[PDB]
Amino acid sequence: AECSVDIQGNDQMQFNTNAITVDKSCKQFTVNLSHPGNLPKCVMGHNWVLSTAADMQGVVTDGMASGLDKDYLKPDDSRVIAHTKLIGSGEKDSVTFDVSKLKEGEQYMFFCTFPGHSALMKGTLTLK
Amino acid sequence: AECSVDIQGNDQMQFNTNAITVDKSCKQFTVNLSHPGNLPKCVMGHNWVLSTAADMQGVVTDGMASGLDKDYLKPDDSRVIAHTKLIGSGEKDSVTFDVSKLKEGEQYMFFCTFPGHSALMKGTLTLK
Amino acid sequence: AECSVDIQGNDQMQFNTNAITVDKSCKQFTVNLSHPGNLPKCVMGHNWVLSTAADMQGVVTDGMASGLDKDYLKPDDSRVIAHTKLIGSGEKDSVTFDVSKLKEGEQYMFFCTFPGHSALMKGTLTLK
Amino acid sequence: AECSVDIQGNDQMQFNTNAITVDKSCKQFTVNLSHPGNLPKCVMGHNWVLSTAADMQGVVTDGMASGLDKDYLKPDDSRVIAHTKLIGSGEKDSVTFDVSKLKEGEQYMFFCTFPGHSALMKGTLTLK
Ligand SMILES: [Cu+2]
Ligand SMILES: [Cu+2]
Ligand SMILES: [Cu+2]
Ligand SMILES: [Cu+2]
Repeated sequence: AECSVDIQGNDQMQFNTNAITVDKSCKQFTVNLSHPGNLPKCVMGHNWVLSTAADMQGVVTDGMASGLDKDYLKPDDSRVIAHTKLIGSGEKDSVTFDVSKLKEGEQYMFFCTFPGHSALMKGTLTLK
Repeated sequence: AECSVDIQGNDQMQFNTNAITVDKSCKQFTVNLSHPGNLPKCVMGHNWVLSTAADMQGVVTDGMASGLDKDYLKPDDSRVIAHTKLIGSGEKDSVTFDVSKLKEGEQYMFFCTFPGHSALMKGTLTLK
Repeated sequence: AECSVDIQGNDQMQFNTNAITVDKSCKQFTVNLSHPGNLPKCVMGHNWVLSTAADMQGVVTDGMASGLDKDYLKPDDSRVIAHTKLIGSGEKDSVTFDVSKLKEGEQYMFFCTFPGHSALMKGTLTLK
Repeated sequence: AECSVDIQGNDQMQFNTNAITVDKSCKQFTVNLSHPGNLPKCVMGHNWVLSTAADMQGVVTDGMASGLDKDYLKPDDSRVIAHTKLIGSGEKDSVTFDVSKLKEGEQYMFFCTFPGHSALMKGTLTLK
């Protein structure tokens, strides 16, 4: 729609898209994450995390150490522009953030920080 | 069978077993690893690494640093009692080691050193 | 010891005992549950739930419906005399209850409410 | 624009142009590489490497041996005038170099050092 996107994470460890475009006219953007799979949060938990291409590796590495309890995210990680919680099969979650936090020109990557998933579950977010 | 076990690592990031039992009457034990998945060594490559429960973390951390070229294994890591190579979809590999290297009473863990997989891909190997 | 018992739930879906005896002289009894397995709460979680033999089936069925979030227990289930929480690999939990709640002569059963586990995970708790 | 060019490498293993013209009036030149594909750095990763036509074969052959960890480029290869990183699907990267390094009259070749890609991924860079 406008200023919002519907994204899914399945048991095949994939997002149903790898490119999100945020319209500059939007004050804020909304990401709706859903898990149409069957596997529970331990095995196939997904979340949606946004940050600069430069910070991904960092977030992913620290998230893994945080553990399942912390939704595989370092508490109050400054590198994380926005994020949903870790959801499992059948669950759902959404997050809205201020388009202002994004700065035209830079590279933005979204991905799941569940151990091993960033390998396949990642994509670019562009501010056009 | 006797003195050998068949183990699999799939695209869902899991081993098809988490407990292996090595009979003391065996002079050597063989582990046959196979990858019935579809994803390439890249994203979902697996391996089977054996070590003491105490050394797991150490091995996992250093392997990650060694990189995909090194099969996510520190070259000549003394803590590794035995290991297969990193295999991808459709591939296969095996490794035989001398049961003597195992000392009854201690704790042994087997796991995959591919970045993130240890979270779920790991089990206990016991000498009975 | 006296007025306390140490019980375990492993990955093989089994308790390390199927009979518990509560001495009448005890004012209260304590159960210490521990999970020596490797599998996470999703797949191989366990809890220790006590009730009359007659209510077990009822508790198990409703517990299943309550879902993982509720520790596979119907909230405020009156048929439940005592219970630990659902624990996964490496975790631990304990519960102490008043021996008074038990009434000599009746039949008591303890079991795990995680889906499918009550088939093997259950035992009798006697007041001698 | 002026003193910069936008180039692409897709999943079909091709550059969106095989000729780049650098204006001598430029002090330095900028190449912006983007990967509009879907395949990961792993299978369809690309990079932009500049060198004399005479050196290409050498760079490609050694870059291949360096491995994926090295971005398929021998470390500190003197034959490489300039280069971007090895990028995957959705990623992006740029490299700026001093036009001075180029010497009018000689032949310059750009290409991707990913195993096999040089067959189709290469072009000429002229200093006019
Ligand atoms: Cu995920
Ligand atoms: Cu693996
Ligand atoms: Cu259980
Ligand atoms: Cu290429």
